[PDB]
This record gives sequence, structure tokens and C-alpha cells, in this order.
Amino acid sequence: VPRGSHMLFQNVSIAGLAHIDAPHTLTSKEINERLQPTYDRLGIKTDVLGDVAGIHARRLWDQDVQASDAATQAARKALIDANIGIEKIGLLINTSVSRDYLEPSTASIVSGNLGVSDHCMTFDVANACLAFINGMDIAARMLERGEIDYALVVDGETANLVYEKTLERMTSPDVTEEEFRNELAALTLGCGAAAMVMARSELVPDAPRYKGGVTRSATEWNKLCRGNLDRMVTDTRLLLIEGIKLAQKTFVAAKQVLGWAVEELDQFVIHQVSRPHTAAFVKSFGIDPAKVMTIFGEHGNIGPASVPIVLSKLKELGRLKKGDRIALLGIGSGLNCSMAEVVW
Amino acid sequence: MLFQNVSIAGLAHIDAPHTLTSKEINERLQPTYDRLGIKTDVLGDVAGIHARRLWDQDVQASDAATQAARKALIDANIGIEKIGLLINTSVSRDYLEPSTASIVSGNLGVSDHCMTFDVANACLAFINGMDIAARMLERGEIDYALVVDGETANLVYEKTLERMTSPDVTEEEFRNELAALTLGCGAAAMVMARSELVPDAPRYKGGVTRSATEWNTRLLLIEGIKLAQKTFVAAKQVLGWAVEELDQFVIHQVSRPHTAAFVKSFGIDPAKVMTIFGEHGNIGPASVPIVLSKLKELGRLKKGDRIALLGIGSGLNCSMAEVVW
Repeated sequence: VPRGSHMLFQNVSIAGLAHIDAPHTLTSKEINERLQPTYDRLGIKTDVLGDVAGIHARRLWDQDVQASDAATQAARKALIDANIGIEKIGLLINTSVSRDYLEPSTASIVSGNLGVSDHCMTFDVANACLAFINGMDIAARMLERGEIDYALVVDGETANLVYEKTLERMTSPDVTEEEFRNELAALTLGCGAAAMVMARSELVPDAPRYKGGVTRSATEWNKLCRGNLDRMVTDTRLLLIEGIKLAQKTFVAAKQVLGWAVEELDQFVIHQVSRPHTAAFVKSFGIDPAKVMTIFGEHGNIGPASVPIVLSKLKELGRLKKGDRIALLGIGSGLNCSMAEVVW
Repeated sequence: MLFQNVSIAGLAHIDAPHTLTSKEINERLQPTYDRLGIKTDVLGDVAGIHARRLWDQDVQASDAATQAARKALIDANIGIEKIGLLINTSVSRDYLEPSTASIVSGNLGVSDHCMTFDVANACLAFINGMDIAARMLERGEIDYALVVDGETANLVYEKTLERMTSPDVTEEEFRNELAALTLGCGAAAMVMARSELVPDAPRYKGGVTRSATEWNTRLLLIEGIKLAQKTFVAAKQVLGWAVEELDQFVIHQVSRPHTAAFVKSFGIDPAKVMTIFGEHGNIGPASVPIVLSKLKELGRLKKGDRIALLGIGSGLNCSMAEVVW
């Protein structure tokens, strides 16, 4: 019986993938030492970072590293992984939450750094921690159509400033319990970068395929997590609960359009938000935890770069083999939930 | 191949309510002009910007984009429940996270199927957003899309005026900051749709982009125009473009010198280039759709009119697209 493609992407591949780990380690132990007087004043006796959130360390850049710098570093690495020159790139999309300026785009700055040709289309996409997937989808539609041969999706996150200013606010003798709780999740963020080269499958016959997938939203929850360059406020409780509710809705759609059943997927590359988020997600959908790599523990939450960083790390570790069915998914501020598939 | 089944179902713009005249601004800058020995009225006489609009205090980009979106929905005569994609393309943004799109969408009450995100690309983003939406519409992923753009500049004026009139500011800094005093507030939204749903609606054909990211305001001019020429050459090949066959050019709204340079370089009839920066200043990526909406509202657009949407944006980037009314 002839069936439709369910609008999944055809002939779109992943030609190259790379990640950058930021150089300076900041441990939760050091952070707690700094916060201890405030903990004591608030009567907080558990390690809310290392034991509850499950984050033991995260990485930071130097103060003077911009989103675009980190993104550029990842891009050059991904180009090498794809064994192609920048002159072949017809589209470059930057998907980071971190941003150099209001304008021009961070993508234009990265493109300038790399030396893209005058045919290269560039722009930023912003959608909290799901934007890398959005950028992949945007690139995929052009590649499928045959408009371009290769695309770069890039993402550099700088959390230095938010750490600096949050730690200052959270150690004020005047800080309230409410503001402390509001800003706590900022201390689970991490720096890092990722880049991906995507291509028409014709050019890279043995490369992984990207099929795309599905999205559902609950934009009535757009206030749950709000962040600027120096401050992030989060309702962690509702983020968790409403996130899981939305994911259940998305999974139903995934089953319909992707044919997903959890036992048949080989890897789940998921949003890296916290141990409790991960535990709840895995438990909600009856996922085998062995199929869910996490990096939150030593890198924290790297926003929209998290997913591709985890994928790149799976690649470098030799965890992925030809034929493996890889679920890429995330819940991001919005609220939004996207689920997509890669066949290695 | 150009897009064959992508149409414009609805279009609206919002003019911001408060006028700040350049004469009013100038009275505040006079002492500083004198100090630097300038003498020239850069805003009024050079840039040709005599006024711009400002929102009420505490209007956010999302608020302005929401007002426009509601008006565009009415223009399209559809309910919010029909929207499957909402893209926000504004330079102004409420936060880094979440997207300004999600906030506008929460204000409108979009459905749980509605995909949203922001696109940022200086003054070109609306055209980028249209193109992204067109691709989804064409593939049958959605039936209707909103592309929205709300720009706020209130804070810019307060901050910049104070800063530029402070002691020790150089002629260099002062002139750079004058540029900020050409920015205006405003909003626009467009409903795009699959054509079989809206026969007789204008059709979006798509377009071309060229970039000069090596260039990353007097230079913005010449280099931008050079980039535009390159882009127009490409446009000729994908769109069948010839200057004399286009009925309107809807362009980035930056200044008189930018506009005159563009018109002269391409040998365009200035009557085919509506401008609004005289009264509204530079509204960033909202400028193009605001001008298109004003042309529509004013009865300037006729069935079969061939319309060039184009912008020269920071990057440098240049994008051109065609709408057939």
C-alpha cells in the first residue's frame, strides 16, 4: 500500500559534526563554598546543586570570549570533520541563546570569521534550547529542495556573565529566599559550542540521514524560564511538570509520523537540563536509561548546543553504528517540544 | 524553481502613537553640536528624518508585534486557530530566552500544533521569515503562517541622548550615536497561506540573497549598493527581473542618502519607491512590511502589479524577493 512521506525530510544528511568543551572548570564545590553563608541564612542544608540538580561541575570561557568566537571554533572543527572547505557552504545558521549584539546577526560574524562566499545565506534563529533542531530543519528544507549543497548550523554559548552576576546577587546579605530560588538554575548552566555540516545525501552517501520530525507547543507557559545576558529566572517545578505534559503530547505525534516506539530506538539524545528532568523524562516514557547519554554532571546545561554536543560526543566515543536509530529531542522554554530522528 | 503555491492572505502595520520631532531632539543636542563645531543638522537636513514615533512607556516588542498580528488576522479573515507557524523577525526582543515569538503566540492563544521561533538578521529578517514560512507552506507542513515584527526604540532615545551630550564625547562617537537617533518604533504582521486556500490573494514567488560578510555608515552605503547590484544580477537570472518591469520597489528605510543612492544606481523611477523614514525614521526589519501594508491600505497596488521586496542589511546582506499582487 502506497504511503506518504509524512513530510519527513528526504535526502538530507549529516556530513560533519563537532563540539568544543570550554577550558575552565568551575566545580559545584567551589560555588557552594561561596554560597555557604547564604545557604546558612536560608536554612538550606542539602546540596541543591550537586545532589538535587545533579551538577558537579561546569565549564567556562575567559571573560572576553564571545558567542561568535566559540561558534567559529566549532564550525572550523565541523568543516574538518566533513572534509570540505568553507567555500562549499551555501547557508549558515546560528542558533545560540548567547548573542554578540542586537545586530548584526551572530551568524554574520561567524560567517565573516570563516570567510564564506558571497552566495552564502546567513541569519540567526532563536528558540531557547531547541533552536539547533530548528536550524537543522530550516537547512533541511533547502537541502531537500536542492537549493544548496551544504549548510552549517552553529551554536556557541557563553555563561560567564550570568555566573558572575548571579553569584554576586545570590551572595547578597539581603537576597530573599524567593529570588535565590528564582535564580538558582542559572548556576546549572554551562559554556560550550557545537557545529554541524548538513548536505544533500547524494554528496555523502554513507553519512547519517536526518529525517526531521514533530513539534508541539504550550506557549501559555512562556514565562516559566526567562533569561538575559546576565540573569536567568526559572520556575523549576512547573518547567518540569508542564515540560513532561507537553512531551507526552509530542510523543503521540512522533508515534504517528515517525512510527516511534521507544524499544526500537537505539539512542535518545535529549535536552540536558538536570538530573530530575532527565529522570522524569526517562521514567515517563519508559526509556532504557542506558540509551540516554548525559553530560549535565560535568558540563551543566549548554542550552541549544546541548543536543548536538551530546551527539558529537556519542560519535567521538564510538557509541554510534550504521543503522542506529537516534532520537533527538528536547523541551525548551516556550514551552516547545521537538522530536526528530537521525539514522546513523 | 520559484514558489508556486504560496500567497499573502493578510497584512497589517501599527503606527506608534507618540511623535518625537527632530527639531525637538535638536534643541537638546544644540550645546553639544556647538561644542564640537558641527553646524550641520544631520538628522533633518542630511538624513532627511524629521520625526519618528515612540510607543507608550513599557510597551515591549512582543506587545507591538501582538497588536500587528491581531490586525493582520482580521485582514486575512481567519481565526488564530488556523495559524501553524509564527515567526518573529524583530531586532527588538523581550529576552534572550524564550523567543519573542512564543510570547506573542501566548498573547494570541495559538494552538498546541503551532510552531514558533525568532529569526534575527538586522533589517532583512522579515524577508528571511517570509522565505522560511514559504518553504513550510509549500511542503504542506502548515496552511497558514504569521510573520510578525515589533520594534521598540524608547530606551535607545533616553540612553543615547544622555550619553552623547556628556563631557568628552568625541566627534566620532557623537556621529555614530546620531545614527541611533534615526530609529523609529512601529510594527507589522503578515499572514501567509497555501494558495489553494486563498485564490486571488497576492502570490509570493521567493527571491535571492547575496552577502558580503567580510564587511563585518558612509561605507554601509557604497558597499551595500555594490552588494545590491550583485544581488540584482542574480535576481535577473532567477526572477526574470528587469528594473522597468517592476511596479513597486519596497525597500529598507534608512535615510534620504541611502534611498537616493539606491534609486540612482539602478536607474529606478523614484515614484515607484515609497519612503516613510521622513515621518517614521528607520523601523529596522519592520520597514519593508510596513511600507507594503501602507501601499495596500492606500490603494496603490493593483492586481498583477510586480512588486520587489528588498533590503540591504547589516552583515552585510542583501535579499530581494518578488510578490505578484
